[PDB]
Amino acid sequence: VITDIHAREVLDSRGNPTAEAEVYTELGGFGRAIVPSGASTGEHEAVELRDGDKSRFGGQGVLTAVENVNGEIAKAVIGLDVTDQRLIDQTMIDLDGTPNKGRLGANAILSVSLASARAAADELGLPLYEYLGGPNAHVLPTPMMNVINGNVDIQEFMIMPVGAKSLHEAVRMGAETFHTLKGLLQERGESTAVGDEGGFAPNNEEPFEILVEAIQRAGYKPGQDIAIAFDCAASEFYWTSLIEDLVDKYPVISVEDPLDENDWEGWKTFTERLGDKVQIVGDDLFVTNTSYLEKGIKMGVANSILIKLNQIGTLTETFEAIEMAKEAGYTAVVSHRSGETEDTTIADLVVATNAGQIKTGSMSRTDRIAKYNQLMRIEEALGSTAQYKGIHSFYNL
Amino acid sequence: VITDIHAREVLDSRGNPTAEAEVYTELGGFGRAIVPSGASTGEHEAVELRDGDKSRFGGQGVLTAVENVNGEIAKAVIGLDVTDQRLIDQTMIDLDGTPNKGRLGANAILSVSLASARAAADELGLPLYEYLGGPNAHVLPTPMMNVINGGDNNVDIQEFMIMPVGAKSLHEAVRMGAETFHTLKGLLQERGESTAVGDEGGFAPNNEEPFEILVEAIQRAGYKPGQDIAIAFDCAASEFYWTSLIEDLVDKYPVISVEDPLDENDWEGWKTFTERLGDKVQIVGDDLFVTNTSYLEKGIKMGVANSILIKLNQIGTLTETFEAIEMAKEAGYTAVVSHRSGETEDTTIADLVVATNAGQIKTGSMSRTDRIAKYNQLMRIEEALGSTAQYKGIHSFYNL
Ligand SMILES: [Cl-]
Ligand SMILES: [Mg+2]
Ligand SMILES: [Mg+2]
Repeated sequence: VITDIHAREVLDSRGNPTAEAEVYTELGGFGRAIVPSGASTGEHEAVELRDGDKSRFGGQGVLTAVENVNGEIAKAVIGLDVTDQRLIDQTMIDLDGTPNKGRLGANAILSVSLASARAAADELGLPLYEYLGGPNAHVLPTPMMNVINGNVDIQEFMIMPVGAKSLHEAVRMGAETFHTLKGLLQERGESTAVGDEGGFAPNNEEPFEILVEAIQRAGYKPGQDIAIAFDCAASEFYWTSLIEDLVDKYPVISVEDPLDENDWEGWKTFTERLGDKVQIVGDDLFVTNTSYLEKGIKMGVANSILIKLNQIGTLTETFEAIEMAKEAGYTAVVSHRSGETEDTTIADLVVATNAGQIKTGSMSRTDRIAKYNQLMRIEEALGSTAQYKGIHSFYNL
Repeated sequence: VITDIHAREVLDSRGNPTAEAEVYTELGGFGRAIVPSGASTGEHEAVELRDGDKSRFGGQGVLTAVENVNGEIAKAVIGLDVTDQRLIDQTMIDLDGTPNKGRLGANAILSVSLASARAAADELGLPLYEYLGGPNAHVLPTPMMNVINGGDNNVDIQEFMIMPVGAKSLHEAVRMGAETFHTLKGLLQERGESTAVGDEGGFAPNNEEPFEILVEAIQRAGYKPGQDIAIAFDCAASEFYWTSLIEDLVDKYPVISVEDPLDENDWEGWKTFTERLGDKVQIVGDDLFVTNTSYLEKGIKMGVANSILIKLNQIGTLTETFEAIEMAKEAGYTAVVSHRSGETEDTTIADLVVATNAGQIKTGSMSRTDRIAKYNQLMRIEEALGSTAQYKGIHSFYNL
């Protein structure tokens, strides 16, 4: 039984306010969770509640969402069993009463949702991934790391160690390649300062050449050892054949949001042509919402979904999106937001669900690195029972 | 009693390997600590042990330091009482047998040192700052925030910092800093400058200019330069090795602190610098003192500097770090608890700085979780303290 719930305002990796919640149980269980925040939010994402007080953080305060936790949510949830995740989440969903969590705030709700799962794992004496996924939680994710950013139209250029035999090796290959890329950029007189996700933004096809060169320089085989993924996020500058040229030219394994978030017909066309060649990920298209994913499955749109906890607002609804995707033969790529925190929940979440892929940033900034560190702790704990799939994560192909 | 000790190789904020250690106790206490790593390491720092296997992380692995913990250190420390910090640290110091901890590695030793203190706090049911400092741990630090850099441009000085000396709480200090940081960001955006960040979360656009830019950002954020937000800077002069020049910057701008303005081995130069400027500015020894009581003692006797930058991994143990802090205080010197440019998700320095009531912290700009995690922990600590908390701001500077 949950005995107390407390929220506070802390800062994310961009120095912007976000919500942190703590849950206490009768047995002495403790869980603390922090909610990340996007900058390129899709228009159909769950409501992130901001104060709009221009005298605090330019109106980016989350004191209201925090008070919604400390008041209404605390009253509604205290007394529930900490292990009753679905009841806890549905209770908050009903309490809000709006489809997009706009009354209480998705950031208020998710903070409690995650802190509850953590408190439950704590009081059971289980690591988070074991509690969330059960005895067969064992698959470590093949990570796509955002090393080059976009001047440039495409938003994220990623390396993905599909040839690694463990997560540890995947992390080392990524780090070595990142630092090779860093040296490469330094030669060409580019800045080695980093964007929000830890990657570089030097001054659409050029980054593909740069990635291949960096991979080769680090002593790895492009395609076999390290492949390329990218997120167009085309909603920000709103063609299929240009994408397909890139795909056939370069060792690309995944492409995300290659078309606008509301262009359902164009997506279906895209998927028909390229669905056999590459992973096609919907991000702004699906917004971690089962109602949107269901539509795409019926239309044969995409073959993958980017899973973002705060796009939907509860751990339960996130489980439901991941499982719906799996049953449709879609991969579920568990994802960070561009505004991250010291919270590492997504690492445990992706192993718990055996999703097989993660998108949690480049090889710099602790807001990304902490996730990779946790994944390594998880792999160590799993020992011989662990599994890293690499290219075999792509059951959608 | 400590029953188990385990170490592993994890990654820092630059994507470089570092040591993480865990300590388990008989009562079921648990502690986990991670060791930071510097880029501009002073030559007299304790030894950071690296593998040198160029087939792994370009030779930056720390598997040896990790194995040193899992083997030798674990055998020497397991069975010791977890609350016996001084004995635990001395046991490791003697076990290594070398003055610079070059045999086992300072990174191996510090990882266990800090994890022990955490495991002790955990089994006692105490927050870390409470365990480390006792019932009068209550002072939140005035933070100096590295928002502009110069350590690839025409600027020789390494860190350009804002410091909310006019805030009434740490929460306010953090907000003032973040608002100013974001004001600064828009300003660089206006001038066609990049908004990408360096290792510590500050901007690196393309010596006087950063001071003028900082003053402008402070003003645009709606704060008063000097009274509300002052300027501090770290030249790190050693990395590129004058008093009247420095005194021009100090007299021209609302500067409250300057760090390593001279070379790490120029004690005579430092002495005359302090003679000139010691009355109107904080003078911080970083590479000069390397968190080492032997170096600080020499500085104190010669009348060199009036402040020391406190870095745990510069000396290798929590105990020796406590000793540097107390020696500094007793000499009328301030102790600025500090991060390294290579940080982790570990937030020990936040609890350490409150535990010792040091009054100042240097833990980075207002971006990157490697910095922000510390500011978050300080806010958690301030909320916990409640009415018993104290933020000193400009009054942290008892050396002036
Ligand atoms: Cl920086
Ligand atoms: Mg996207
Ligand atoms: Mg320094």
